[PDB]
This record gives sequence, structure tokens and C-alpha cells, in this order.
Amino acid sequence: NWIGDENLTGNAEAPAKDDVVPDKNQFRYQKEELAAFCHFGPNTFNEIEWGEHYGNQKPSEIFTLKNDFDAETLVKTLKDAGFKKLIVTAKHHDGFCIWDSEHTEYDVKASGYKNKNGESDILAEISKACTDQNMDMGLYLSPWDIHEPSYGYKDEHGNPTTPDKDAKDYNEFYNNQLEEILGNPKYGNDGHFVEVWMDGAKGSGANAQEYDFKKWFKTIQDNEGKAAGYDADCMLFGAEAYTTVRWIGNELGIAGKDTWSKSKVDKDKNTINSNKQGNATVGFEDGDQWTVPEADARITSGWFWGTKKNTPKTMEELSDMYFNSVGHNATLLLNVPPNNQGTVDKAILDRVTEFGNNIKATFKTNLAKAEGASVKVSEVRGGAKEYKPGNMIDDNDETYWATSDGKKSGEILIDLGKETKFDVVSIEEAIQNGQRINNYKVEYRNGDSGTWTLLEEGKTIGAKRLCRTSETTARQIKITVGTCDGKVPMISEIGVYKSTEDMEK
Ligand SMILES: C[C@@H]1O[C@H](O)[C@@H](O)[C@H](O)[C@@H]1O
Ligand SMILES: [Ca+2]
Ligand SMILES: [Ca+2]
Ligand SMILES: [Mg+2]
Ligand SMILES: [Mg+2]
Ligand SMILES: [Mg+2]
Ligand SMILES: [Mg+2]
Repeated sequence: NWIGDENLTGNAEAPAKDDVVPDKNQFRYQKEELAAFCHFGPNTFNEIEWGEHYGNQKPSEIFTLKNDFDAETLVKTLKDAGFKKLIVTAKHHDGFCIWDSEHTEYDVKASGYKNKNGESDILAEISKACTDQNMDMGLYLSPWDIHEPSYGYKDEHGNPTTPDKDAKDYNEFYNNQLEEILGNPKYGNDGHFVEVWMDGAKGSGANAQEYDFKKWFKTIQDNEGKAAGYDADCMLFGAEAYTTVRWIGNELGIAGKDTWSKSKVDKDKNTINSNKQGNATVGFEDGDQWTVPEADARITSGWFWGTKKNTPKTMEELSDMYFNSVGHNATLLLNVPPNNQGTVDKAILDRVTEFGNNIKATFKTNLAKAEGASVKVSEVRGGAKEYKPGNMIDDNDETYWATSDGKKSGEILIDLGKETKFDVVSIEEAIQNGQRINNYKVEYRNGDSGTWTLLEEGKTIGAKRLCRTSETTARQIKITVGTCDGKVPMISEIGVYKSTEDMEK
């Protein structure tokens, strides 16, 4: 007995929200799906991934950019391809700062680089382009610093000593740089960053250094969080118990099949457990802290551009990433590295554009909305307009279908209106109110009766589940979603699609 949108005159209160829900930044990020990384600095000019061997070489010797950095082209290409954020490596492990910093001489200002206006600040250049195009930004600022004298415990002359005798505190230097960037209107999207990357990767032989994470976080939020007047705190990557965007746990762009946007944290001990399973952090159904699962990956073989590492991944490789990250309730943070001329190689740009074009065309035509198609459900919450099945195909994340209290599971019938070719089924849970769905099943058949053929079954939906299969023909698709006793499922959007040739499995 399938229920449509007609004659729903009932009423009901909204389903209770989960205890653990995303803040406004986390929610926005999960719905954006696509973010870009930009690795650029001395490594770009020295055919290396970790700049461990620069020694006492001057900025002019290691950062040799002549041409005006082309921020415009990069940002425009990324925006056109559907990327909604750019995370910039302001400082990598080598310590070289690509903004004009008063707190070090190891920066772009000291290098000799100057744009058309004689200014020397790559971060400012990227920020201007992001602001012009309304591209949000993240800030990567390496905690491990190979160059900065204050890193580690040293006396006035540079001899190693105990923490109590340390003459210059690295925590103050790092904090000052956060304040310098975050506090200045010329950095960020109209002064704003939504994410700070403080990844803890560190050379096995590097000196000990304790980080004053609490001090750093306050500085971040005083400039970019609620304390600064924003609607959410700035998201933090690599911040232990204060993490709000977690590492997916590999660099392949692959999230586990059943990925939860929640971790277990202990703010007393400053620990975090995000449930490592195989090569991915799959999170916890009963996690106490929302963490956005962020799958970082390289479009080329390295993070930095180089003459041996400038071949972009194929559409097959990139489509695999997309379906296994975005399709598994994770974001995809794809690195697109500038070259030693300060632009991006044509082949790389073109692959980015191609990837974007393929995503757009794959999801252009929602077959559940075709003429003669219909979406119905096994039950509507209170028989009320507010939870009608049409809420799953209105391109509105704020509207959802749900069942009545006491019904923890429901079915969705998509009738395509005729025998129809497809290979992608898309399901989106209303995660603004929590991630709670713990079983799903997608089935199909020819005609309007007879046994169902299983496409895919699993646990989670979250921000987005994409079920990709080989080209299939069917008339009806049935989706089953359920949660635990005393809760009801909420689905904000569904769709059925045939992918482009270069996105097919
Ligand atoms: C995105 C990756 O973050 C890590 O901290 C670094 O060790 C890698 O070089 C790369 O920048
Ligand atoms: Ca020190
Ligand atoms: Ca909706
Ligand atoms: Mg969307
Ligand atoms: Mg420029
Ligand atoms: Mg300086
Ligand atoms: Mg700011």
C-alpha cells in the first residue's frame, strides 16, 4: 500500500534530534562534498615531498618563483568544477612561509618574489581570488617546523636543554602566526577561514615539542569562530579531542563502506578514537562527537608538483575516488598543485575541468523525477504534508520524509515509469538532525510486481550514500532504511542516475 503526496492533512511534531549533530560549518562542509588542497612552496622548486635538507639556504635560493602567481586561473577552474573550498599550505614542514610574516625572515617576502604590484604574499594572492569568486578557504600550518629556531627545547645559544630552560617557546611563534593570518582581513574568503589543518605528521628523528593546543584553538576561534561572531566554530583537523574534521585514515580518497560522521573523544586526556577498520576511520554509531570524514588525495603522484610527478590521475581513478568518498559519507579533499611557474599545468587543469564536467553530467537528470515517474513510501509521519515523499526530490536539504513515532523503518518505492537504464542510486539522510540510520537495502525489478533483485545492502546513509553498479535496466527501485528502537529515519533527498561513460564502474 504505497503512499504519495496527495491528501496529506495530518499533523505531527518533528522527530527528536539525535544528541550528537553537526554544527553549521560541519553540515555545510558535508553538503559541499568537494574541497581542494593547494600544496605550494619551496618543495615545488626542488623535486621533493618533505623539504628536510634545505639547511641554511636563503629564501631566494629555495623559493625561486619569477612569474606572478596565477591565483585567478586556479580558483576559477576549481570553482567551475564544483569545489567549494581551497585549503592552502601557508607553511609546510620545511618552515617556509608563503605569506609576508613579521615573525620570521624565512618567507616569501625575503625570497625576492614580487607580483605585478611589487607585493610578496602568495596567501594574500590566493585569498583575493577566493574572495572574488566566493570560494571558502582552509589554512594548513605545519606544527612540525624544521627551520624555526624556537622549535624544540634550546638555550639562548641553541644547545638542547629541558622544557623549563627553553629560551624561545615555539607555542608562542605558532600562535603569533595564527593571529597574524587569521586576524588580518586580507587572508581568507573575506577574512574568514572555515577549517584549520594542524596535521601531526613528523619526522621520526625530529626533536620533542609539546603543543599548546588550547592556546591555538582559542586564537583560532577568537578570529574565525563563535567568539568572532560566526555561526559556528572554525573546523579543526589534527586537533586530537578537539578534532571536528577527521582524517579518513588513508591518502587514496577511500572511505569505508559504512562510514559514521562521529568519533569518541576524551577531552580530559585529549584523545580521540575514530574507529580504524582496515585502512579507514569508519567512526561509531554511538560516537559522542561529530567529526566530518575527510578523504585527502593527490591528483598527481605527489602533494607537490615536480617534473617526475605532473601526470594527473585518470577519470577512472578519480571516479573511483568520488564514489568511494562522497558516495560513502565522506568529503573529498583533492590536491591540485601549482608548478614552478606559479600556474597549473594545462593537463592538470584540464583533468580537473573534465572531472567536474563528468560529475555535473552524471547527476544532471534525476530519473526519479522524469515524466511518468513517481516516489511513494510505505508510511508518512502522521499523514502530514510536512513529511511527504515529495520532500525527497525537491532539491531542498531542509525538507525530508520520515515515518511516525514507533516505526523505526520505512520503504521508498521509486517507479521510473518505464523500463529504464541506470547505474547510480543516491540517498541522503537529514544529518542536520543526526546520523542514525543503521541498515539500508536497495532493490529493483522489471515491471510492477514479482520478486526484487538486490542491488546493495549496508548500514549507513549519512550525508550521502551512492550505490554504483553496472548498467542496469528496471522499472521500479525499492529503498529500505531503518534505525534503532525509539527513533525514525529522515531522508532529505534521493535520486536515480545513469553516469557518463567515464564515470561508469
Ligand atoms: C597533506 C599531507 O599532510 C601531512 O602532514 C604531510 O606530511 C604531507 O606532506 C602532506 O602535506
Ligand atoms: Ca623552543
Ligand atoms: Ca528535501
Ligand atoms: Mg546537495
Ligand atoms: Mg598573481
Ligand atoms: Mg618575514
Ligand atoms: Mg580572519
